[PDB]
Amino acid sequence: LSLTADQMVSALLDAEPPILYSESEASMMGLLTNLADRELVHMINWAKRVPGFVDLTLHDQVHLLESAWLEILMIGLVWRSMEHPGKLLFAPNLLLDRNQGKGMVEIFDMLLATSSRFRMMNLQGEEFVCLKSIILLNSGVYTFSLEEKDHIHRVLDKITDTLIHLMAKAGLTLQQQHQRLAQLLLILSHIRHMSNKGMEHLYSVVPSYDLLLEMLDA
Amino acid sequence: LTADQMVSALLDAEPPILYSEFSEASMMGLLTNLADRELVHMINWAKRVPGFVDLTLHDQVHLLESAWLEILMIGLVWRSMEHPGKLLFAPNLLLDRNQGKSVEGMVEIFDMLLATSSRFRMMNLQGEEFVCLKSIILLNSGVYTFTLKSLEEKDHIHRVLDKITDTLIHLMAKAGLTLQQQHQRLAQLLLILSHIRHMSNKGMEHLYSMKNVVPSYDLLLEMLDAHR
Ligand SMILES: CCN1CC[C@H](Oc2ccc([C@@H]3c4ccc(O)cc4CC4(CC4)N3C(=O)c3ccccc3)cc2)C1
Ligand SMILES: CCN1CC[C@H](Oc2ccc([C@@H]3c4ccc(O)cc4CC4(CC4)N3C(=O)c3ccccc3)cc2)C1
Repeated sequence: LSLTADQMVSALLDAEPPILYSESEASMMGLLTNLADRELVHMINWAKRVPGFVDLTLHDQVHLLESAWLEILMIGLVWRSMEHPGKLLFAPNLLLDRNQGKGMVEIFDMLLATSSRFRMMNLQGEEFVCLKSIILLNSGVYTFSLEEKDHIHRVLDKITDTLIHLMAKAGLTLQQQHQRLAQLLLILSHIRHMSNKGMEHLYSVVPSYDLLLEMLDA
Repeated sequence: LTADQMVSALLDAEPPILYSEFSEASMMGLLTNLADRELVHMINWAKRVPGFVDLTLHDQVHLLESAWLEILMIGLVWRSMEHPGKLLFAPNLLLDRNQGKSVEGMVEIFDMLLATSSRFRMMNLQGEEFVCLKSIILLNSGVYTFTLKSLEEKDHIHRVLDKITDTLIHLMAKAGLTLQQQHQRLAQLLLILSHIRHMSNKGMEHLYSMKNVVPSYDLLLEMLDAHR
């Protein structure tokens, strides 16, 4: 909460998790499930390095991860796929196009369109890691103590300050800084929608509290 | 449009507060009837949101198909803002969460609505901010799920969303917030739109679990597609 915007960016950039590799349709879904399961462990490690996260109770950290993990998996997929129009880069050895998706193809198309939007806004890495932290802190805050929510709101305020700082350094006018901040946060409501539809697809499943708690390694 | 002209147009577009036409058995019937009547006024409101009628009728329908439940829910939260623990579906239909326990799955959504109302209250959300947020929902909700014409439409929607951002900022500056406070408040408002998107998805699931579940394409087209 005392970190400068430069130090917040550096912390987030240093916390970035690694890109993992993948290990017919049936084998395709098994591969994707296994990849997501391995990514989750790295996601927990990443979350523990987001400044402010571990000041929350363990119970609240678990709730935030429960609400956010699918959104975080999807935004990372969208980021990896930016430079690959029309395809989704699940892993460096697992690049799929829309035809391989043929309720899969509707979510596949939403993800491709998000990656398209990122590509047209020329989303930067520094902006991406702030967006990912906002998903972690924002997604479960409405659905939980009041001190905990205050702390989460103070951290979100710091990430907003950091996003604005990055845009100012890139030379954006104040008007362009506000407009870009808004454009980026409006994409998060589309990522929320995808995660909701993504969950509906998966149930047609979630990591348990105990599993998340164990990976947090109190 | 200037920011002040944008606010004025949105305030003048605001639909009226409707009334319900009581027992737990009749509750879903009253709510359905109320929402059906609200949808008609929502259509008239959307046509008055600057830039909306520049779109094709097809795209207008698609935005309303994406956004209509979010828009009903945000109005409900706004009407309930000053009534802690209650949802003011209508001035004569004010429910608490024990009344939501009647239908399976209802209390979960009721609690999400109550938490949003509580958040609006904690932020002291102003009416001018509210109408901006509702217009953002209409323009943003269906834009990621829409070809030369499509590119032109998306560019136009993003330009109108940028104008509403400038309007939100102007409202906060004219009220004397600092630049830091302006950016922080803008972010806090827009992040609430993710929760509203979440509530609308859970709500749609709830509506299908009961099962005329949504306004059809042609119904929306019919109401949007007016003659002269
Ligand atoms: C941790 C929870 N359990 C373990 C995993 C199970 O959930 C899963 C979670 C994620 C996926 C993949 C996956 C993998 C890696 C990634 O980076 C991202 C994704 C994205 C994603 C979610 C949309 N997905 C799909 O397949 C998909 C993509 C396009 C259209 C339709 C579907 C599979 C299963 C339960
Ligand atoms: C236009 C479509 N038809 C309309 C009827 C069908 O959709 C409907 C749309 C809305 C509702 C109400 C309703 C009414 C007015 C309002 O301002 C807001 C709402 C909100 C709401 C949606 C969550 N709701 C519920 O009951 C509810 C409230 C609390 C918890 C769980 C459920 C009923 C039915 C198809």
